Amino acid sequence: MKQYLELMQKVLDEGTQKNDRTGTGTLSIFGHQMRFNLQDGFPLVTTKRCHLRSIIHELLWFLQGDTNIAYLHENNVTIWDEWADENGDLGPVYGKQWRAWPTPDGRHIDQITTVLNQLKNDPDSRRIIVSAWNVGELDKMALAPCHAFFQFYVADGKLSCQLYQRSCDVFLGLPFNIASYALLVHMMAQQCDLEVGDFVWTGGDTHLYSNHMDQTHLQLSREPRPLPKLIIKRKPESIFDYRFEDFEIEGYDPHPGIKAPVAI
Amino acid sequence: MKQYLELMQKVLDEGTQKNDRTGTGTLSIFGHQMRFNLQDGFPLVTTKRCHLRSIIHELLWFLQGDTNIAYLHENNVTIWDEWADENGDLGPVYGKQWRAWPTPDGRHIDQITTVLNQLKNDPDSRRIIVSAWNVGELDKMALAPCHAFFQFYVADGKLSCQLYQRSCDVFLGLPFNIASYALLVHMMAQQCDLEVGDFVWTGGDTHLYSNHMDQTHLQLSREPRPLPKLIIKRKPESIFDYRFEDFEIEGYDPHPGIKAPVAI
Ligand SMILES: Cc1nc2ccc3ccc(CNc4ccc5c(c4)CN([C@@H](CCC(=O)O)C(=O)O)C5=O)cc3c2c(=O)[nH]1
Ligand SMILES: Cc1nc2ccc3ccc(CNc4ccc5c(c4)CN([C@@H](CCC(=O)O)C(=O)O)C5=O)cc3c2c(=O)[nH]1
Ligand SMILES: Nc1nc2c(ncn2[C@H]2C[C@H](O)[C@@H](COP(=O)(O)O)O2)c(=O)[nH]1
Ligand SMILES: Nc1nc2c(ncn2[C@H]2C[C@H](O)[C@@H](COP(=O)(O)O)O2)c(=O)[nH]1
Repeated sequence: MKQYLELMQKVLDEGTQKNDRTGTGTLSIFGHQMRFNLQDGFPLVTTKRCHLRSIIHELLWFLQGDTNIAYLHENNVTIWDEWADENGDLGPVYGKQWRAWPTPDGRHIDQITTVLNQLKNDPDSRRIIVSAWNVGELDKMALAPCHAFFQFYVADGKLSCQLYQRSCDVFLGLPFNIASYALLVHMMAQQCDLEVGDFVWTGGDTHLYSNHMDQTHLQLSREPRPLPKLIIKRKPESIFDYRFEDFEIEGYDPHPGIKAPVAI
Repeated sequence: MKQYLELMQKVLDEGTQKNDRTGTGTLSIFGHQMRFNLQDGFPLVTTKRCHLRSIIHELLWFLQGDTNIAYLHENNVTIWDEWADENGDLGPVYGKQWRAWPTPDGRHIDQITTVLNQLKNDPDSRRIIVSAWNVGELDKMALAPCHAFFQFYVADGKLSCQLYQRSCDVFLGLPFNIASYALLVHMMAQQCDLEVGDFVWTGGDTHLYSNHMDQTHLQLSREPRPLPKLIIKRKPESIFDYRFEDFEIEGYDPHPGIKAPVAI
C-alpha cells in the first residue's frame, strides 16, 4: 500500500545498522507515523498476498482473552508456536491484559468492555485507551507487547484508533498489525453504531532484518493495487461473538506472496 | 518554535469541534507527530514566555516519586492545586508510577532506574519504556496520565525519546511537556554518557479549548526567536540528584506571555 512501501524505503534510506538480540542485525529508524482512512478501503497490503484468515483468528484469540496457542494451532496460525512453553502458554500476553488486567489487589479490569461502554456512553472521552503494557507482569510474558497501547476517538459519528508500536518487524509483522487493528475498528464501530474514521499507526523501533533485503527490494518494485473492501456479514450481539465466517474481503487481488525467514 | 506553531495552525485548519468533560468545547485533531533535534537548541517556546523554573520543579517532583503538591507549592507551581485533595494528595499520578508501579505480587518496579540500567547495558533494546498508564490504579488518580508512555532509543551515541500523549491542551500545557521531556533527555544522556538526539512527540486528542482562539491567533502572529541553550554545571551521582541550580538556560529572549484560562 502507498504508506507501507514509503516506510519500507525510508527504512532502507535512513535506517541505522543495529545488532539486535537475535544477533541478525536490523536496519532501523525511530518514530514514524502513518494514517489510514478506513473509508478508502481495507488496509490489506496488495504488494504481497496476505491471508485475512490468520489475521482474523489472532484478533478473535485476543478478544477472548486467550494466551494459549492451541486455538491458533487448530486454525493453522503458527507464528506464536516458538514462544509458547510445552503446555502452549505465552504468559499474560495481549489477550490477558485486554480482558483481565490484574489489579495489585485481586480484581481484574476488562479493558474492551470499558472501551465499549465509553464509546456508547461517553464518545468524547479523551481516555478511551487499551494498554497491554502491564509493567508488573512483563517478566511472565514470553514476549513483551509489540503493539502495546491503543486509543479510540470519535469525531462526528466516526471511530478512529491510534496504535503505539514499540517494536516493528516491517516486512513480516506490519502487514498483519495494520489489518488486525483496521478490523477491530470495524467491529468496534458496528457494535457502537459509528462510521469508520482513520487508523493511525505510530512506531517506536521500526526495522527491517538484514535478511529481508532481497524480499524488500522485490516488494518495492510491485505496483500497489486498489484496496479491498471488508464486509461484515452479520451483526453479532457482542464484540465477543464474532467468528471467522462473519468477514469477507471483496476486490483483493494481490501480487504473489513473498517468503522470508522469521528471526528467533 | 516552528513545530509548535505548525501544530496550532493544524488544529485550526483541520480540527473538528468536540464537546468535553469540562463543558468548555475544544477544537481537536487525532494523531500528530513532531520531532525536535535537541542538538539544535532547547525547545522552550519563544513566541510567548514560559518559566523554566516551574518546568524543572515539576520534573524534579516526578523524579522523586512525589504525588503531594507541598513541594510544588514551596516553589510556586500551582497548576496541580485544583486536582489535589485537602491533604494536597493527587493519588498515584506520574511520579509514583515512574518510581514504584505496584505489581500483582507485592513488588514495586522503579522504571526510571530500569531505563537507566537498560541505557548503560543494552542500549539497542527495543523495550526501554516508562508507562504512567496503570489501568489498575486509574480510579485512584486525581487525573489519568496525559503524557502516558515514553520510549528511549540510542543510535550513533545519541539518546532519542518518543512520548505518546493521550490528551493535549495545546495552548497551556504543551510548551511545558516539550521542555520537560527535553530536560529528562539531557539528564539521562548525561548519566549514561550519551549525546542528545531527538525528542519525538506523538499526540492522541490534540486540542485548543474554544476560549484560547484569540490567544492562539495572537501567538501565531509572532515570529519565533533562536532557541535557547541548556547548560548543566555539574554531573550528580544519580538522575535523582539534580538540583534546580545545576541548570542554566542561555539566550532566552521570548515574546511577552499571553494568559489563558485553565479548563477544569
Ligand atoms: C521476528 C518476528 N517475530 C514475531 C513473533 C511473534 C509474532 C506474532 C504475531 C505477529 C503478527 N500477527 C500475525 C498473525 C498471523 C501470521 C503472522 C503474524 C505471520 N504468519 C506467517 C507465518 C505464521 C504461520 O506460518 O502460521 C506467514 O507469512 O504465513 C501468520 O499466519 C508477528 C510476530 C512476529 C514478527 O512479525 N516478527
Ligand atoms: C485544561 C488543562 N488542565 C491541566 C491540568 C493539570 C496540568 C498539570 C500540568 C501541566 C503541564 N505542566 C506545567 C508545569 C508548570 C506550570 C504549568 C504547567 C502552568 N504554569 C502556569 C501557572 C498556572 C499555575 O501555576 O497555577 C503558567 O501560566 O506559567 C506552571 O507553573 C498541565 C496541566 C493542565 C493543562 O495544560 N490544561
Ligand atoms: N510488526 C510486528 N513485529 C513484531 C511483532 N511481534 C514481534 N515483532 C518483532 C519486533 C522485533 O523484530 C522482534 C521482537 O523483539 P523485541 O523487540 O526485542 O521484543 O519481533 C508484531 O506483532 N508485529
Ligand atoms: N498539554 C497538556 N495538556 C494537559 C496536561 N495535563 C492535562 N492536560 C489537559 C488535557 C485536557 O485538556 C485536560 C485533561 O483532561 P481529560 O483528557 O479529559 O482527562 O487537561 C499536560 O501535562 N499537558
